[PDB]
Amino acid sequence: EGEDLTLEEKAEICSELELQQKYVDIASNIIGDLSSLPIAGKIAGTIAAAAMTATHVASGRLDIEQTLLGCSDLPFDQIKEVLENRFNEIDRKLDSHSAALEEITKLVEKSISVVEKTRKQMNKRFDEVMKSIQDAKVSPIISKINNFARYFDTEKERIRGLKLNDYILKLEEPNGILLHFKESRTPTDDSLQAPLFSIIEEGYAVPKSIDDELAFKVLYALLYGTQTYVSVMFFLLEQYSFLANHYYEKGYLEKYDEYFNSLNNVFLDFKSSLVGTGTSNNEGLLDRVLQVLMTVKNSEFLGLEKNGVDEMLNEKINLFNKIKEEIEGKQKMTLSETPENFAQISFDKDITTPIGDWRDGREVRYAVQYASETLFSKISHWSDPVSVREKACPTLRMPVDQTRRNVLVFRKFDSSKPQLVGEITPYLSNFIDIDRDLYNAASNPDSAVGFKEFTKLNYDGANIRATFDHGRTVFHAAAKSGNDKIMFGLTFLAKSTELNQPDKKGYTPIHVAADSGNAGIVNLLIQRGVSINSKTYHFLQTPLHLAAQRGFVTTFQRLMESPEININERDKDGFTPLHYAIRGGERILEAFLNQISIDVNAKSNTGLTPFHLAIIKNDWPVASTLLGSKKVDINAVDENNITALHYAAILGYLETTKQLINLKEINANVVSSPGLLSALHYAILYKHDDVASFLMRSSNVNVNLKALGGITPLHLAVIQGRKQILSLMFDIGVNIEQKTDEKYTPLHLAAMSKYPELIQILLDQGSNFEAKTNSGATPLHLATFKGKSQAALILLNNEVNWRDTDENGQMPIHGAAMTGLLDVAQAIISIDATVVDIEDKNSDTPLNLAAQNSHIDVIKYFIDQGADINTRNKKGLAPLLAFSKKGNLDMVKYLFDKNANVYIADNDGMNFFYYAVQNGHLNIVKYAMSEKDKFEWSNTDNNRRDECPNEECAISHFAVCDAVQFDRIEIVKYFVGTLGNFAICGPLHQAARYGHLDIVKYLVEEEFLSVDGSKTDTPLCYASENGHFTVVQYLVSNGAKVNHDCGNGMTAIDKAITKNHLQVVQFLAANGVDFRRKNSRGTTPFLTAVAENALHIAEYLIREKRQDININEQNVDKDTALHLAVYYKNLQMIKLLIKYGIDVTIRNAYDKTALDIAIDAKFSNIVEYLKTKSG
Repeated sequence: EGEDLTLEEKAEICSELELQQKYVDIASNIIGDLSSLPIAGKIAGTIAAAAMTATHVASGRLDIEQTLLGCSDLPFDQIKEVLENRFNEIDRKLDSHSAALEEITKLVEKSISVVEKTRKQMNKRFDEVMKSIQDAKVSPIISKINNFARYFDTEKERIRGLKLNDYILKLEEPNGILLHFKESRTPTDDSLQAPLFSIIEEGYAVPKSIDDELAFKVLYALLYGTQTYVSVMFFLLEQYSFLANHYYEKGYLEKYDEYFNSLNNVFLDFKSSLVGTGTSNNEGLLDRVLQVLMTVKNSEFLGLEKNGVDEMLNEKINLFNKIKEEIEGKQKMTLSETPENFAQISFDKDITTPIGDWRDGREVRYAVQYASETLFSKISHWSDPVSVREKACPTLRMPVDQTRRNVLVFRKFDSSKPQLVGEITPYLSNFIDIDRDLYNAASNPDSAVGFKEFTKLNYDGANIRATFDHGRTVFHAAAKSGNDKIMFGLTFLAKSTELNQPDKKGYTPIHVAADSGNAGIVNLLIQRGVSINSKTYHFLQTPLHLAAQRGFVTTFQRLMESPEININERDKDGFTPLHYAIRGGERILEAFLNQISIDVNAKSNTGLTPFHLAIIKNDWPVASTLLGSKKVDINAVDENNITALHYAAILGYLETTKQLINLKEINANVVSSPGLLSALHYAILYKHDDVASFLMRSSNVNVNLKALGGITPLHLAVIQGRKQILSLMFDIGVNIEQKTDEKYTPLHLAAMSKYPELIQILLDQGSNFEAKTNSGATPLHLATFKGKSQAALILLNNEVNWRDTDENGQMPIHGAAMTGLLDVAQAIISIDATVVDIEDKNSDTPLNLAAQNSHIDVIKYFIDQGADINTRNKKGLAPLLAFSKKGNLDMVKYLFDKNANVYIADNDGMNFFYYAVQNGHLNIVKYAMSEKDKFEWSNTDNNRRDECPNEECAISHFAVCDAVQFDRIEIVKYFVGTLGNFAICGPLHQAARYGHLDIVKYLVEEEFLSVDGSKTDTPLCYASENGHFTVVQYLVSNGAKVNHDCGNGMTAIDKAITKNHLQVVQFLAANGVDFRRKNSRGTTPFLTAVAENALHIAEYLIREKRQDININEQNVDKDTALHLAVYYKNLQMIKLLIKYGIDVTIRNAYDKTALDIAIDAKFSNIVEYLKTKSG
């Protein structure tokens, strides 16, 4: 068979928990295909998205082998947790919106992507590097580096999936991960910077020895440490930027300032650590490792000559240069400039101060900042406290900005949270703080006080068109607070453009009014006639969506007097307000169903209906309300034909399944699109025994439904080890002998399942244990093929026959050879000893079959019995011969001590020496020295007599040229050094024919073998036959004989002509080989090319060399190049010779001119061309 196979390895691969996460990983790849997971997870919880992913993966054809090996089963909570992590990551990377984080994230991702990918690729290589270090002097350095890397990536994995609040709490904690990352240490006193500097200081990475393997490992560890240090730098940078912008958007100025300072400090320190402050003292480590790599690259004797070493060091140099250029490109991260605060403050407006935050006994502080849209600015230090007595609104005099930038102003009262109060232009001085007070007045929970404050501030010239909180205006503030009088006054004497102005997130005043459930102002807004079908910029919701989500009934009732309202407005994922009303509850579902124009059976992009979401949510009252509505399609399906009852079955909800079954119009026989799977199939597939048992006892449920591949619920129960399901189905009376399309019996699946204990229960019921598989196999016959030895013993004790025939001639005795189940063989031979040497259709024996699978523990057992040692197959494989290819030197000595035949030849003709030579195993040829007594070096083989050119020939000398055949340097050098009889096969000449540059490179210098050779054949003569470019160029330089021609007048230049080697002719013409020297036959090589009728040669050969070779040469035939083109019917070259100016007036002895050749031989087409040219 094939030595490389993963079918046996698929047992642990499928059952591997890491590959179970790969099943999660492909499930994690589903969120890329379908984007409806998040919003749906907002409606019915995270229980919906994982269910959709599971149904999508399980909707297709069920594979027998994959389901059998066990990784068709996966706990649902494991998928749910990964969806939690992904949703949390997406939400974290979405709430923080700012151009500053946009630029910082773009920079960090384009900086890290490649180094992160290569570090992930080389993680396992470094892991195997860890165990390869044995020296005590260097071991601590690699230990520290590995410990730091493990801490770093474990911490990243732990921190990646947490929620935003948990993210903030974990990042903001005493002795946290960031604190350990700043100075690059760990709680278990592990650091890498000091070892990284120490290893460079002494330089153990230099390859002092010819190999110096430990030096290469140390250099690899140094590279790993450098990449990890860059990665932790960028992780710290991005985390600090995220924290800073989060706390700036929240409104905490002090914490944003401290994170700003920390980010600047860490950036400066890491930059000084990598590139150095002018690299005067080589503080930076990037240039140090760069110079170390340059030195080791320039070193030649120290190098190991390996081709991959050059490529990997080139990649490292390129990557380090790119990252160094990226780091040195920027000289600052944030804007550290500080503005100038107010120069004078007064209280000019006559406003008594029981208003707003202005109270007697309070103090006020002010601060200024540069308004930057691309970088992070810094807030000025807070000014001196100003007491508040009898005056509320102050006036600030601002000096003209030097840089002429707009300045943001912040105000703080006592220890309260700072608030942004406005913006000041470079050319305006008198700034009045009265605009934000109106905004706060409109947000007052009290109505009378808020209205009075609003009127008082508006009477003194307060701007009502100022945005304060991400685009929110006074209209939004009145909408959120619900002030009826303020909203009425704002709507009156106003313009429609203010009432429909969205904020930075797309929320309009009607959106805010509906979100907060303020129906009294929604009525006024509708009466004024504002736009209602507006949508949020990102998530695309209307006020109806928000009202349904929050469950406000009066808001909806006041929203339904709008003539323009549209109930069936959709969203980004196509969900309707009725879909959102499931979270609202019965009080809002009844309000929706009361409306005439409700579309109860609306479908989303995936095809989900409100009934589907209600069933998935496991909330029965909403489903009962929907059933109370008379327009519900119970059997509605989705894009994959998944019914709500299928969802209930696959999520294992017993109560909802019972309630759905009791429905009169329910249909339990609906199936999927590509799988034809019913809900019962899903129940047994996910091993929810209670719901499956309830379904199988239902009258309207068919347990005999059939799907793709001939799959019935009985087969699933048998293969997945559901004992209670099997017992219940036995009680019901399900047919036992049901067969699939490929007709696997249930007993076969029981014998192939991971729970063998089932099969005996089947034996209780009675099954055709002698039934043949579609491939002519019995349960005992095919059991050993998979390799479950433990399940085979219990079947053998039932007195099952040990003699059988199939199309392949295999039996359990044969099947044990491939897997090496010695425990099965511990009883087979004991019962019957007449099986050790037998034959089948393909002429194989267990000795042969076990040999090619390399089972040492089983192969040695058969020699004790006395099996045939020289058995053969149609391919000629033998137990001794197959092991030569593998090269397992450990046990080959066990076979030679059983006085076997000296060699065995296949149909092609070979012995165990050659496959060692063919595959280049140096161990085997060394061992042959100890059997010079057993094996004769001068033995001659007659099987391959025809191959050797003359008489009969020895086996030994072909091994030299066969080593040359696959350019095995190790084998050929042993023959030259240790044997003086290596020149009989002529390695130099054969290597040139087969074009092995390495062999001819090695043999020339130290051996000083003659280039010409001791025979008429020369390496150049044979090299030109096969047209190999590399061999010719090296053999030219040292000097060689090229002018003299080989036998039968077949020279080197003509050899490339016949085979049409364009590249070979290019170089051979540079040497200026004499083309005038005629061959043995008498035809010049220039004329010989036309004899072969080479059309392509005239393009290049003629133009370059013309002075040495005249165009009027003749052969013994005495016909020019035009005559040959006449005979071969090729007009392309006929028109080329005349253009080049050849002579055609010379006549041979045939006394027939060129025109007469085309006339006497009846070539009418070419007569015209020659006549016109001739005068």
